[PDB]
Amino acid sequence: AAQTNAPWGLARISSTSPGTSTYYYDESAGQGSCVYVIDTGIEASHPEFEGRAQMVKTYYYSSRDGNGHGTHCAGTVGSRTYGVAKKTQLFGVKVLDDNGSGQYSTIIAGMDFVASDKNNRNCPKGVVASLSLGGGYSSSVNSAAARLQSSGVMVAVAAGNNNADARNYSPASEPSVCTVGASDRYDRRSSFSNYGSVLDIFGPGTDILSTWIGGSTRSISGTSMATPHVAGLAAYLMTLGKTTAASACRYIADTANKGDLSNIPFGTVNLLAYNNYQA
Repeated sequence: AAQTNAPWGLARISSTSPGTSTYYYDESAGQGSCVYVIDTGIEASHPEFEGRAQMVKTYYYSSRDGNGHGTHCAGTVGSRTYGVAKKTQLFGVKVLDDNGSGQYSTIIAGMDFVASDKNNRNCPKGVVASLSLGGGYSSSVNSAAARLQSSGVMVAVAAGNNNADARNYSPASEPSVCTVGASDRYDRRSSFSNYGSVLDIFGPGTDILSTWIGGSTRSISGTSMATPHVAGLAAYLMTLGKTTAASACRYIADTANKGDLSNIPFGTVNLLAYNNYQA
């Protein structure tokens, strides 16, 4: 399938080169997979979600996304126009308040929630969790992310936006999950993206158009925007039967565009998420 005039990041994930604008993908589109977006919530009534999004948990007085960040990330995973996996099921877990903040104890509870809650959902092709969040190093946060991965969920986490080594941030620094850096439309490391040995992959993260609250859209930047490209890619590849939750990060790294990015520090992988779809 071909989507013309797609956001640049979707075009990038299905291309061997920068500078194109059509996204190419197998029409299965992540059907039968599920992606949990652990964030500020999802405005599930947005027409872009087509009834495929729902909130499953909040730790606050409402499940409404009063911020936009979680809606934007969910849109990059799975919205009809802005999403990688256009037929996946999206589940919102509101661990972040409407200012974008959350206590680590709430974030941990949300990860353990997903590890169990997947047993209440129909996801025959597999389960992914997208974590566009993080703070300073915490062994307990890393362990929660490790448990979620161990339970059979492909965990994708943002590297962080400190232009620093991700070893000092969590859950970015957990080895067993998929830590995602950000790139721009010219295949440069995004100026804010963290780096280091713990990164597994880069995805598009500068100037990413997606859904926003109030039934709207906007373009924003961050490793938060790169992470859902990888989460959606994993769901898409799992629906195709190409990989599994336990091996999807490694498979994405194995099949990535290699050596295409600039300003990658010595010792950080030069790997850009790629669906290897041949139309």
